[PDB]
Amino acid sequence: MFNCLGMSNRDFLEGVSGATWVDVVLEGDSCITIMAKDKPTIDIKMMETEATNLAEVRSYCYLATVSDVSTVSNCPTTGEAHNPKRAEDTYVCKSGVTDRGWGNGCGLFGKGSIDTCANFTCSLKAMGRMIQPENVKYEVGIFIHGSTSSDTHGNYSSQLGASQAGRFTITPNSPAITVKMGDYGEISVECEPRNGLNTEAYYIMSVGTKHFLVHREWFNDLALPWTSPASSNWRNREILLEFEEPHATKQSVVALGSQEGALHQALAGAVPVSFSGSVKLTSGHLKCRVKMEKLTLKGTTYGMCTEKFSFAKNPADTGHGTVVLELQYTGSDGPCKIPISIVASLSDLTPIGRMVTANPYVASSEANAKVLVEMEPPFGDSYIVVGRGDKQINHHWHKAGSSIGKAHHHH
Amino acid sequence: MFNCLGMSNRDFLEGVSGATWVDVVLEGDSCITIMAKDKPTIDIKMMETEATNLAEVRSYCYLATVSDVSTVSNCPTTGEAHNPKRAEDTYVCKSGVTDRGWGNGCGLFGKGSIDTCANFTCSLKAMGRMIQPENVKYEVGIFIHGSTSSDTHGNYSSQLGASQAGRFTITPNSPAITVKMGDYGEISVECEPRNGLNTEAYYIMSVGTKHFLVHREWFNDLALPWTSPASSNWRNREILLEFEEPHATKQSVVALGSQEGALHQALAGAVPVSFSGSVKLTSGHLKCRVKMEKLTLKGTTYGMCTEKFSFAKNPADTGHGTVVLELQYTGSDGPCKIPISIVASLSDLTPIGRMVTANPYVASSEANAKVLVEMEPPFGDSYIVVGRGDKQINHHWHKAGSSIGKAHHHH
Repeated sequence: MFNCLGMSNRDFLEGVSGATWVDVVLEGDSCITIMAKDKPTIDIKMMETEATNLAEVRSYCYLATVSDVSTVSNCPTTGEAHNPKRAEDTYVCKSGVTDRGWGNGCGLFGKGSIDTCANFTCSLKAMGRMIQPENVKYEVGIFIHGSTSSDTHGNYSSQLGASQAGRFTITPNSPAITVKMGDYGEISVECEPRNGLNTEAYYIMSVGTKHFLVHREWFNDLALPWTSPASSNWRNREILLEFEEPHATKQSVVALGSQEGALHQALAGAVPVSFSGSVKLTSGHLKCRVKMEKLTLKGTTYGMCTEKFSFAKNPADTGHGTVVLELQYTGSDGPCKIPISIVASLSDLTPIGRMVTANPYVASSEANAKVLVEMEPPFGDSYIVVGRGDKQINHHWHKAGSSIGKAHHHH
Repeated sequence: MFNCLGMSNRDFLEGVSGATWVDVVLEGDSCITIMAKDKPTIDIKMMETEATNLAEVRSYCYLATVSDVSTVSNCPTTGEAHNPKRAEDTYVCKSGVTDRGWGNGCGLFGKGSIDTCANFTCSLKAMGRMIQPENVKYEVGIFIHGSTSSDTHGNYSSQLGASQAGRFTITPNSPAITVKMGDYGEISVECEPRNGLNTEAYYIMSVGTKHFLVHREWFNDLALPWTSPASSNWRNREILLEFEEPHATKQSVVALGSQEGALHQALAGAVPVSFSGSVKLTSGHLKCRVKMEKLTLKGTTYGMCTEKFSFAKNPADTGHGTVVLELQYTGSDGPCKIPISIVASLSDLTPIGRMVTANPYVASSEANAKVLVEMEPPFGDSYIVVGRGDKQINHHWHKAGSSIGKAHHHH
């Protein structure tokens, strides 16, 4: 979707009289319709958020195995013990003093030395990757409620071609942007990413079959053996190793148990992510100020359409307290403004309610044009009326509800 | 090998005065010579460890492919979507709600339903098998250092026939055993398998061309799709599947990437094994207590041999600080005890050193018998002397080393 219509995850905001900005929250899967006095209605929504060229920060080991454990030992006065496995970098080595005597095969009594080494291999590891702010693009779609039909309204190519839709990019570095709006002037947008979209606060951690957005502080403080992205030999290998109390000529080295369970429990709350090479960020939101003082209706204005209309599609409930319909216009006098309104009584034509599709018009000079119109009728019974006199058509509508005030369940 | 001689992987233990047991570690490829006061010297070693009738525990999938992905979709009020592929068990199916409207071909606006299915096939799997304790035999060989020759010493048939060798089985269920020792009384042996021989701690995992001894806890916690040995349809197939965000009438289903690399890295430390139908366990060891209070020299004792000896084989270094030789006896007065000793000087015949082949004797009544003798000479110069007076033969020996104490490199 590049527009608000048809979406269930949709909100409506008002640009009230005199307001020069509207504050919005843009989620990955939602859409905002903004209606404002003497301005075209506009939709704004997040289209996509992608981050390219993730860089490794560090990898941690959460299950180690030990192998090839050996101890070199020397009786007192016979020199210090050195384990030759000290040459091989995958071995962790530990020097020690031992009590020696006749009983343990040494002629003299006193301190002997030992040097025990053991081969370190990581069984299970988790990688952390980071996102550079210069490699993040937040794609935002804008739609202007100009003339559309049921066929053209959700067609991006058609809307882009009528200068009624477009796509702009917001970045962590360039969070402000002025977007031209065809014949409607321009808007200015400034956003701040929050939660899952504030990539400065997180790393992507790959564990097992999954990838997770994880808080940087927690990842950095993980007390596990680790490797740098370059020069990969495990550091702090001693965590997960237990050098047991040594005997005179031998020493046992055992791996600690797996920390995988503790890891999974740490990741239970975290948002899973997919394909960390060009990751798609779904969670979180942008907090944006849409400045609209230069958003304007079109300088070229029209007269009213004079010929007759019919309902090409009868009013339908959108689920949002609004109704949408499609008119077909017989006249060839376009472009022209559509004489459509909502009234309480066919005997009293005072307009009530509100048009979502503000200033509806036929765009085409050709006959039989189709125009979609979305409107908010009042609570109770009303009539959608198009035209006047003996060209008038109308359709009754009933909207459930009251003005007392809606309960909400915000998430 | 059923005996210690000729092996490089050999250790010597002492049954000291008053000790009623000796504690030993039996590895798959090593041998222990035990010398003890007023007892025959004995060898003890692991002969084989085999496990029969392994049973499958579970199999895991570490690379899945998806195929025949399809979605059935329904507009609002038109009923719930059901995918008929829900009948076929190899399909994973996922129900969903979608936003519907004119734009996506539905007359009414509201929630439509979808039902997407996809065929699951495992590309690469690993099987885990378990060993019942009742199907494990640890075979242990015992040799008594009775009279032998260079020809008979390593001949099992000859040694079994002289009641100087035998083979007994230790099992996880029956880890204790009393073994008769011919005319030497008996010993009692009790063992505990450790590491690679403690089959209660492991499963055999078949991956690719290889089989590995793997820790049970790690295998059981593997978060991959799995099948029971019976009723084989994959469970937890959803791991390795990604149902992508659905469009109105379509939904993409993709397999996750292979977990083979993570698997190989998990198996890098593990001990490889061969032929898991009757697997041979090589790695690990038995920790055994050899009780020897009823081990005894033979009740039938001999006088000294009176006739002359010659060296059929000159003393040879075994590599263990011991020397082995072969005498040939001219006399027909056997069986008789051999008058052999180690001395510092031919002018002073005080015995020094130690006989590995304790109480050497000629077993045969026939002439020209050959008797192997292994002995530990002191550091420095010494003489091996056989016989007395003008029947005396001797051979000088030099042993490098000192009594200060040997450095060791235990593994």
